[PDB]
Amino acid sequence: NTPKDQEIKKLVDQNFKPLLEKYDVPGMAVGVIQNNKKYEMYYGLQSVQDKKAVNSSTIFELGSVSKLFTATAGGYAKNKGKISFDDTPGKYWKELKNTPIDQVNLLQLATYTSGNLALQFPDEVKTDQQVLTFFKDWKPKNSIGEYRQYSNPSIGLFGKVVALSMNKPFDQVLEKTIFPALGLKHSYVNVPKTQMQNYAFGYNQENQPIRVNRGPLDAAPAYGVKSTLPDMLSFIHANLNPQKYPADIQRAINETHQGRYQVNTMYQALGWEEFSYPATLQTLLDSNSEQIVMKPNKVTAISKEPSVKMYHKTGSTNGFGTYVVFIPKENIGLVMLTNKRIPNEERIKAAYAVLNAIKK
Ligand SMILES: *[B@@]([O])(OP([O])([O])=O)[C]([C][C])[N]S(=O)(=O)[C]C1=[C][C]=[C]C(C([O])=O)=[C]1
Repeated sequence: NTPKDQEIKKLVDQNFKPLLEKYDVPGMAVGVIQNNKKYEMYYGLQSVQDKKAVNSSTIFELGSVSKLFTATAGGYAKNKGKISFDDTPGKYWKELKNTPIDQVNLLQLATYTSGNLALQFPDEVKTDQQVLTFFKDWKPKNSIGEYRQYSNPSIGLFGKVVALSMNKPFDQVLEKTIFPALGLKHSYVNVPKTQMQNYAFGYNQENQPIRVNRGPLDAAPAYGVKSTLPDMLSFIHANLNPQKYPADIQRAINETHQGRYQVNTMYQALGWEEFSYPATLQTLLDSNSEQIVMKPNKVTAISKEPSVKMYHKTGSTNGFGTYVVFIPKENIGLVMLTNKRIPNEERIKAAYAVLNAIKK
C-alpha cells in the first residue's frame, strides 16, 4: 500500500502544513518518533530575506519548553544528592536566608505553588542584584503550596538554586552536563558564533524578523533554551526510553515524569504536564486555558495515579512556537517548532489528530 514514512508525512501535511498559510508562518519543523524510528518534516524558511530553507540544522527558540530541561537538571541534582526537593532556596543562595521566600521549598518553586509569584519578572528587573532584591522583597500572599500560579520567576529561582548546588552557572549545567547526558549535540543556552548561520529568525505578528533578547540571566531556566528538531526528537526518545540511559540521567528523567498534584484533569509533573491516557482533546486544551495558565488555582492531591499516561508542554517566545508531546505505552511522540507563534490550541489539535491517526 503506502510506506509508513509516507503515511506519517501525509498526516503531517494534512494537519500541520495548513497552519503555515493560515497564520502566515515562515518556517516549521515537525518530528515524529514511533517505536524508536524518527521521522523529520521541514517546511518553509528559517530566514525569509535569505531564502534559507528550514532543515535539520535549523535552531529554534523553545520558550517555556526550556522548563523541561531545567526540570531534568533538578532531577539530576536531586538524584546525585546535591539537593532535596524539601530544601528551601536560602540553603544554597545564602542572601535569601531569613526572608519570606526561604519558607518555600524547591518542589513548590518548580511547580508554581509559592503563593505569590506572577507570570513574568518585572521589566525593570534585569541585573543580578535586581533579581536578588525582587526575591528578598517577596512576601507570601496565598498559603504556600495551596495554589498553582504559572510563573517564570518561580522556576527561574529553582534553576538558579539547582545550578548553585552543582557549583556551576546554569548555562554550564545544561551545556556541559545535561545536554551531553541526553545525547543532544545542537542545543544551547547561548548560541555560539559558529552556529549563528543556523539560528532562525523569529517573526513577530507583523512578520518582521526578531529574536529573543530575554531579560535577566536567571530567566534562562524558564525560557532560554534553543534547539533543533533532531535534538528535540532525541530528547523525546530519552523520555520514552529512560532505561537506555546512564543511571544519573535515567533517574533525572523519571523524576520529571512524577505527577505531584492535580488541577482538575491536569497532573503537574516537574516541567511536564501529565494526563491520563487516552486523553480527550478537551482535557489537553483545558491545560492551556486562560483559567489554568493565567489565574491561581487550588491544587489537590493526586487520587488516581495514572498507570497509562501522556505528557505535553507548550512553549513560546515573541517569534517562536513549540509543542512537544509523548505517550510512553504507545512508544510515540511528536515535536513541532515554528518561527512564528500560532495559537496553542492549534498546536495541540494538530498533534492530537496526527498521533491518533498513525497506525500502531
Ligand atoms: B512559556 O512559553 O509559555 P507557555 O504558556 O507554557 O506556552 C512562557 C510563559 C508564558 N512564555 S513567555 O513569558 O512569553 C516567554 C518570554 C518571556 C519574555 C520575553 C520573551 C521574548 O520573546 O522576548 C519570551
